[PDB]
Amino acid sequence: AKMAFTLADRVTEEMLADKAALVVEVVEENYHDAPIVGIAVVNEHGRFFLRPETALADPQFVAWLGDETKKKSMFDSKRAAVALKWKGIELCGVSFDLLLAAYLLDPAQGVDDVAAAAKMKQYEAVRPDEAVYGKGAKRAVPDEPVLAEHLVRKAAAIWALERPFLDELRRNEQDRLLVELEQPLSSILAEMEFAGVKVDTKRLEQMGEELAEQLRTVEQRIYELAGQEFNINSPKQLGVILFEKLQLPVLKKSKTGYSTSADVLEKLAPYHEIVENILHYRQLGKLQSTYIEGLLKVVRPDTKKVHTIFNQALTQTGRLSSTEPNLQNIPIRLEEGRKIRQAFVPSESDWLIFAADYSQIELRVLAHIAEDDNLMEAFRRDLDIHTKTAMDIFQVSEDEVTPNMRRQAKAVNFGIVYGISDYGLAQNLNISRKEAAEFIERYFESFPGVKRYMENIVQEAKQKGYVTTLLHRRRYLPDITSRNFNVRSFAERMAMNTPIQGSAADIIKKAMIDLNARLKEERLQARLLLQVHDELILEAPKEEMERLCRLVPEVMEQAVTLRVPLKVDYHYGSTWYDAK
DNA sequence: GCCTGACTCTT
DNA sequence: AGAGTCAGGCT
Ligand SMILES: [Mg+2]
Repeated sequence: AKMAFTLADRVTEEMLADKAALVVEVVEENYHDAPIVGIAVVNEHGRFFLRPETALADPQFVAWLGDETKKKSMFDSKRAAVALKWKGIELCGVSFDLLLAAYLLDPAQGVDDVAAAAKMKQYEAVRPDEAVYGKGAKRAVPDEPVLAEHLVRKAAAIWALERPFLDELRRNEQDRLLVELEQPLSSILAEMEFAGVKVDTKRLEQMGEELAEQLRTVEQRIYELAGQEFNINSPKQLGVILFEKLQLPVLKKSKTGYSTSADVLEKLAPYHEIVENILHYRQLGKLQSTYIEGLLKVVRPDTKKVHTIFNQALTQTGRLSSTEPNLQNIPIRLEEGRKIRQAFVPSESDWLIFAADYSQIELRVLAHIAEDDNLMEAFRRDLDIHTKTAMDIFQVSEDEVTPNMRRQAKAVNFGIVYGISDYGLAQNLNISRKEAAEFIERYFESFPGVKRYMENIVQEAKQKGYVTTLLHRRRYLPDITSRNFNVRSFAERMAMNTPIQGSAADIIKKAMIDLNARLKEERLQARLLLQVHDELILEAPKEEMERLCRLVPEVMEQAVTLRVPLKVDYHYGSTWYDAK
């Protein structure tokens, strides 16, 4: 049952064909500066396993890796590329990435190893990585014969599966999406991760000192007001103090017991002085543990940088996610929190952070796809979209829009951009399900084109089995036909939301590719550091700011041509915080 | 150790 | 929705 291969102790020319499946195995979850445990090559001449100390010290092998005209098929090529970048080796000529191919074919499969991709085409001659490496504490690299066979089987699966994946992509009109968008983006992301983002650890540490002291003050005040010490961070213990000792009313239960969420506690504040102090404690503790301690833990002491990993094959919308650290949820809303962004600084002296963000990209996409005359007109006039929505829903003039009217309109706009239920909108606005339904109804009378689009997109999802984005990304929605109402409704909302959010993701990904090309053409030293859904963050010499002010917004604005303009705001400063 | 549930940040 | 932290109950 053992697949034939050559366990090479030296590199030979027949290993360096100009078309090959390549496995460069990094087993550590976080691949930054991580070991490469083994290498496998499959090509028309046979199957080969190479030890990394052998292969990666071979000038011919390394040149082969770096020759763009020697084509390679891989799985998760960014992992390999980055691990190699840390060893000073460049990987080029990756013409097919099976991870990204499987992701585009069906993002809900959750394909995370070669075995899971292979299964989609009834190929099972490869083991899941979890079966070979083990799980958790038991995770280990096996002995060489077991390792070697695994890597060769992965490589053989890649070799076999390229053709059928490419054929289905083509049938779906997704072949360009793979080859011209996701794969090129993967190289750009690899560069971004490798560059990293410099952190002023001293400033974070001082902030942590300050928080630590404010926490101790509040924590003591909590115990005074409770008349005893307890674990504030245990919703169980807190529940007993609040709802039993202090007899506060129970406005919401959870599966386990009593809810202690911020929104419940906010309704309880008038009853007892402990509640505000709990909320304050939760806010500070969140900052301290998730953003000060959580960032400090993942700063590389060697670089003084954080090197995130972007997961390009996770979301069902096509958005990127970010880990270790997650840089897509750094506080912005509250000033105390926002100050965390002061710790993200340029990696060189006399460089600055430059940030550019799309203004209402999701609603502008909606205008374009729905062709709603009112929404299209609003963006053609570059109106404040929330004020304009308030004017229409409440049928008032601009100077009759009150702050609460605007807040409520904005909540409706948010519910559209994120596909939330009427229940969700109700929770968000602290109103009844019924009143939420009336708001939504008023919206559709002002934007009948959006209503029509919603109805049409759901019918299309029902007919075809899936919805698509501008750039041909697909999401299958088998629950759209369910008889469970909550199940069906969620799927209908995903039918509505996905073309919106997915198309925005498509646009920014194209912008990133276009921007990388232009930065090179223009000979700038500016580099992309991060993407945060609708914004791009770069660092550059201070001497490049004026050029980037013109360059970056134009590249982002012209990424696609919609029925409405795209608009990009930008800022720069000495820290990410100041780039506001 | 491993797993789940509660909670919270941004988008 | 996605990532992360903490507790608490599992083995
Ligand atoms: Mg924005």
